[PDB]
Amino acid sequence: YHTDHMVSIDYAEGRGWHNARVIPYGPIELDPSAIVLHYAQEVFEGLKAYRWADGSIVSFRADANAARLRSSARRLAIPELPDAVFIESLRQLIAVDKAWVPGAGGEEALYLRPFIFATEPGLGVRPATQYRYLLIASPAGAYFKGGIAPVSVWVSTEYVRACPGGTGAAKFGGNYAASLLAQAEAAENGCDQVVWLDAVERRYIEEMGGMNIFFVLGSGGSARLVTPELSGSLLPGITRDSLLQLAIDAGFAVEERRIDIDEWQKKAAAGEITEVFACGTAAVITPVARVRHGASEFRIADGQPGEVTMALRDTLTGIQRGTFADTHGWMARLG
Amino acid sequence: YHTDHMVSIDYAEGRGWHNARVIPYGPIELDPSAIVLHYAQEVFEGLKAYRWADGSIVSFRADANAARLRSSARRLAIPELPDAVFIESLRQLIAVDKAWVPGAGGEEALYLRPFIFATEPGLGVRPATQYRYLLIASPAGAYFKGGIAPVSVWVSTEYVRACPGGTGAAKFGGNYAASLLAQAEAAENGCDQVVWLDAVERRYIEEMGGMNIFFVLGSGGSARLVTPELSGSLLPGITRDSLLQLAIDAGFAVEERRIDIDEWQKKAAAGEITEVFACGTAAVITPVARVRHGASEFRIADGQPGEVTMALRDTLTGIQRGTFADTHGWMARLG
Ligand SMILES: Cc1ncc(COP(=O)(O)O)c(CN)c1O
Ligand SMILES: Cc1ncc(COP(=O)(O)O)c(CN)c1O
Repeated sequence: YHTDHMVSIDYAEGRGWHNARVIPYGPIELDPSAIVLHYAQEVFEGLKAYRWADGSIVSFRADANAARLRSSARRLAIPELPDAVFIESLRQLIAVDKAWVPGAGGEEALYLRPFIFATEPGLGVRPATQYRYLLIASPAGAYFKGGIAPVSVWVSTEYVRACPGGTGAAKFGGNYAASLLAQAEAAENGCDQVVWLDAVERRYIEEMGGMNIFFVLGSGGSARLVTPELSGSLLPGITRDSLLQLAIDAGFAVEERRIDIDEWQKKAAAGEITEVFACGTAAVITPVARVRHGASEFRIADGQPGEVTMALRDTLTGIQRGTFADTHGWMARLG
Repeated sequence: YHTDHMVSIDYAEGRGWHNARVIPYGPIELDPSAIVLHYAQEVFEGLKAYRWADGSIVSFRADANAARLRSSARRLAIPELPDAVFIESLRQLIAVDKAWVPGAGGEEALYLRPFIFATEPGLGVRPATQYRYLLIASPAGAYFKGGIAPVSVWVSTEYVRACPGGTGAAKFGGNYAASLLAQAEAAENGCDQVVWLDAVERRYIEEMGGMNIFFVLGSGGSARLVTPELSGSLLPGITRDSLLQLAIDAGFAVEERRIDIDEWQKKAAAGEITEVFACGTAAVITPVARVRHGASEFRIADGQPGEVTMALRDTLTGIQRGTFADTHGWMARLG
């Protein structure tokens, strides 16, 4: 379900990033020895364009995505795409394909996929000197259920997604490749998603396969938010950073610290952990109802979406839809 | 430097691996949303075709490569290419491109690159249901120096290539992507290669960026071989397994165990480690002369190729060239 067009930009070592153009969406060509096809030298991003009540098309923290694509590129030995070029590509695609952006203002938006891959031929294991950047778009958010249906999660004990010193803080295809097998063991146990544990001690909660994770401890004015601190092997999600800000705004104490599977299980059983949710671009916030850790399955509270979870989701979606004021300057005009 | 042709085989879920064909080497097409370009779902192999004095074209342990491509595929949630299909692809390419196989019998051979990548379009993070296998060839081994010029190695202390529970025992593009940055820090220190350390304790020797590593302890009839045991995060190299066999054949004691950087440095200084070499398909055996670990640089013996190193290399290359008998049935006719 792609849109009509795509943006293409080439990299060559003498020229840097050049030949930026908008062209029809269609097949691309690679030499059989193109580095991406052998040594996976690639990085990507994910963000949305939203249609507002007034007809404008907006982005949410697109500057953060621009900068994160550069951070990912750096870790993967890929020449950085300048932020201004990243942002301009978004505007260029929206200019031609804006009719594809869904109506205001519910769960529906246009998902934008900026991505870079090594195109240089040659089987030597080294950073490429030729790359391509593409920007493609896909409508998203239909049949969402208000984004509020709780999920069950499988704790991966046999597989490890990334490790300290590795590529887990980069949005890099290889992290996702590594996760595919565990994702199947999750389904076989009837689970919707996988929670990943740290590589060194195999205990500390990292993130889900495509989302960060938050815990709510206590309730009322006493309610606290805790999320795994940036370990160097989990993704610094933009939704995650936004929700830390909104929690501060709302007067909740927040903690970025290490939290292990034992604490989670123990504190959920004792009722100290009152809610758990996952967060990310696509779903915004997804409540977590139940957890399978080895043989044992445990429920979070009554398995229903939590009050803090749903309050934070209301606020963030409202800002993104232009129905709440944008205190932090997250929203920008794309078209 | 590719040859004239390539073998192509497609995978589709209803059909399995099908439409095997030999076609000219040339650009291939992918949908912009092809899974390989986003989530790096790919695995590969590397082996050689050798021309013998009698005009025959042979492979060395190609059955092991066939089986390893399946092991890698399994870990990456890719449908296995049957061994018979793998082997037949080699014969099919050699049938048309045998003129490309260099002369007998020195360092020169034809490098074969079998590889699989996910082609299914769609941005969902899941295993593809459509793949392509390609087999391409490149002449190799010219200007080798007899393969005996010693290298210097940089011990990666800041970067980690793979970890337990991960993809390090699979020949998977993402492992190589992860290693690119450290490879640059190596050059900046004037080093030829990188030695990788274990993810959990950051001490145990794993392998080089494209080769396994052996240590020779003692000399004469007393000489011992030690190599890192299969940790689950280093590649079970076929050259490595072959050299364990040849050492047994030659009457050397061999150890597959854990060995850390401290032991290496200490025992090399004390003269207990008399030789170090790296091994792999391309170079066979490469002597290691010097090691940079942080600020410190240390030499292995007199920095010259060791006697065990060169004896093992003589034997293995001889078998591969048909000048020594093939006790273990490693050699097979390709053409
Ligand atoms: C592994 C991983 N973790 C977390 C996230 C959440 O990131 P963000 O909030 O920026 O969408 C994503 C989605 N990019 C992800 O793929
Ligand atoms: C990371 C790594 N380790 C070791 C090896 C050696 O493997 P082999 O002997 O099978 O060539 C290779 C080359 N495949 C490699 O890429």
